[PDB]
Amino acid sequence: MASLAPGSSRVELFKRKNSTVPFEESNGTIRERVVHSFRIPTIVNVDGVMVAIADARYETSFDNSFIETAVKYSVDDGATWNTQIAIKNSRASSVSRVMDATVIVKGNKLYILVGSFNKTRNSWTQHRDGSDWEPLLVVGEVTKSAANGKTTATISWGKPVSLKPLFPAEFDGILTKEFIGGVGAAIVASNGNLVYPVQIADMGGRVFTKIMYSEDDGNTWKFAEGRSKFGCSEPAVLEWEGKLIINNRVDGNRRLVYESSDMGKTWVEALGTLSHVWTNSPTSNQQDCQSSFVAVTIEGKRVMLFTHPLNLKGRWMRDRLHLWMTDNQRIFDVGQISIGDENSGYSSVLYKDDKLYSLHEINTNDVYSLVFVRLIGELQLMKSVVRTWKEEDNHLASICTPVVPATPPSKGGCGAAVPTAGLVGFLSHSANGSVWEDVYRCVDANVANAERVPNGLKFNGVGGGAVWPVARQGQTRRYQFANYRFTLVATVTIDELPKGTSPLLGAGLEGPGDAKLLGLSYDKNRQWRPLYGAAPASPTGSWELHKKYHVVLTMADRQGSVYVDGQPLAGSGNTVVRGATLPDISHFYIGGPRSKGAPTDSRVTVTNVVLYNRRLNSSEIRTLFLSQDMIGTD
Ligand SMILES: *[C@]1(C(=O)O)O[C@@H]([C@H](O)[C@H](O)CO)[C@H](O)[C@@H](O)[C@H]1F
Repeated sequence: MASLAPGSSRVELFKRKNSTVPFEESNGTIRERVVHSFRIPTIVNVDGVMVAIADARYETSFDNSFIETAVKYSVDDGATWNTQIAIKNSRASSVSRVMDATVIVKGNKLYILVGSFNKTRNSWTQHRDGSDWEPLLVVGEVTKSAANGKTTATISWGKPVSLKPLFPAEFDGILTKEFIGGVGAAIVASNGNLVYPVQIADMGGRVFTKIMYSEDDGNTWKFAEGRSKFGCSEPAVLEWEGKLIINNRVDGNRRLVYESSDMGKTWVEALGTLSHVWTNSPTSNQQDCQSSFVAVTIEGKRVMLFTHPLNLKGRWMRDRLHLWMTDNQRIFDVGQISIGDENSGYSSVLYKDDKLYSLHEINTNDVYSLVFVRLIGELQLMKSVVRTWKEEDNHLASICTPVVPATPPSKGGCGAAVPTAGLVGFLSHSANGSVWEDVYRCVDANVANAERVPNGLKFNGVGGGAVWPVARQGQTRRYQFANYRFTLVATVTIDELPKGTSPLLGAGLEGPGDAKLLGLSYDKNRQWRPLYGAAPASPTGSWELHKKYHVVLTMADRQGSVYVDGQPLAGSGNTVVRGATLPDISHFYIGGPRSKGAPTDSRVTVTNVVLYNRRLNSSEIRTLFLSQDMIGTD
């Protein structure tokens, strides 16, 4: 429940202990051979032909067993498939194996990078040296042919080539041991380069990721200078707005995401967007899982698709495969694409000719099949959401804001546009007694003791207010960016005087006590009480009951400011977080929500709460101050 959507369906395409593969004997005779388990799915489109790539783990599902690379391919979008063994293992031993295919499509060619092992019984990261290993590159060519109106295809697979001679003996003076591809679909960059994210094991047994790329269609390969932190594995890469985005598996902690604007030379952790959003299980202390990570264009908008199990059962069970869609600002949970509480695993997603598919593992008793899934209901919802995103951004960007003294007398006589770049969430008119709906359909705020008003809520009662969850999102922390930077905006009225001080808007911190990163309170003397981290919150300024004010909280570079009516309150611009440890914001609070502790009852009305993943600039703050009556969804 939350599960493969109505409209969608699947088949067991690579059927454990059932589907055969054309195993080639040493003498060249072909034998249709049953396969215990099919693992490590990738599905891609090569010039109209679906190509599904998988480990055929012939005898057992163990990693260090007899494995070859299987392919199934279809010219009729999966009505029918032909089956190959694309890549043979060395046949050196009973555990000879080509493993963990990583695939790039360029034109009618598939570039497949696999690890190849002869006799080791333990895993690649654990080997004493690289002697049992070769990284093999194989090129497949897809040829389509039509005759009597019947399209068919063949795929020819080149002889494997070892890239072992190209593997540096060290990086930063520490010796390398082995590398393999990051698993799954990799890319051709807009400059034509073949870009593989790779996993490197050093002679110390540590692992990290790097980009290995080719400028000449695989004739030569270069390892770019940058790398992940140690502990990152199975990286997936896409290209977004001129950067590589490298999304890493991280066993036992949250997933690190890096960006590189220079073909891997320099990596910067994506603290302001996607890093640490996703994780391996609710508690983050479990073995992680491979994920697909693909850029697609849906309804005219470029988005990234990401698949990962929730792994509520933990370990390698990997139940509850989800698909997320993000425009690098908003992050939408498309839903669970596996069925019920079944164990899934590694996955792949493909958008081809305006249809969405997945190829993913299902696991019963550690026997694995690959299901081929028609994500029909999922695509419908995705298109709806992208339309919402487009419609709202367009709407906001089209508002004619008031001219200001240095407006360049422009078109329509408007001031600067309402900012939409980095606009992550927006709470406005749509709400009920318990939910304040994110206009962008990703993260609702939870509400208590509220009454609806145009564009927001009026709070009256114990814990009257809204909680916009940050760390409180739980496993997938879509607002993790806020720990690095944010702007939070709202229009407010104070409806009744507080007894002493009462909360209005801010960012709470995880931990005991009642700590806030940045926020605003108000008091019985009709002063504001901005809260700048742990600093004693000194009253300042003046407000009137019933009057609408504009509130902006900005935090970036560990500095916090609080603006009322487009002007900073005393005490703004200083450091609100100390250390080089990111804050852990629990939630944004709007009004005085609480479920425990003091029975706060902030009698305020808040409308049009906007959240950005960056610090708005002075022009943008002014624009919002001047356009408060223009942005609401009522
Ligand atoms: C995958 C898995 O099922 O967890 O794990 C990797 C590997 O064991 C981990 O990345 C730890 O190094 C295997 O290579 C992969 O085939 C698959 F089993």
